[PDB]
Amino acid sequence: ARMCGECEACRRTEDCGHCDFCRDMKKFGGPNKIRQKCRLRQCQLRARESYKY
DNA sequence: GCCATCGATGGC
DNA sequence: GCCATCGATGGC
Ligand SMILES: [Zn+2]
Ligand SMILES: [Zn+2]
Repeated sequence: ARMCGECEACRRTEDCGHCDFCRDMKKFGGPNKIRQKCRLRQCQLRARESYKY
């Protein structure tokens, strides 16, 4: 739905740990208030423009 | 029950 | 219409 399953972003399995969305994750100490995927993982086709890197 | 991440929403 | 959230839910 928000994933083509085919782009670089979709195939990627590892969070960058450095974008705002990563910083937000509990995985990375963040408060978990934004709740979105790594920016490098936002599908290049289907994502909200303003989620992309 | 938790996690990953989506759609929704209120403020701007 | 957009952002910064926040409620919701599929998949585990
Ligand atoms: Zn990231
Ligand atoms: Zn994709």
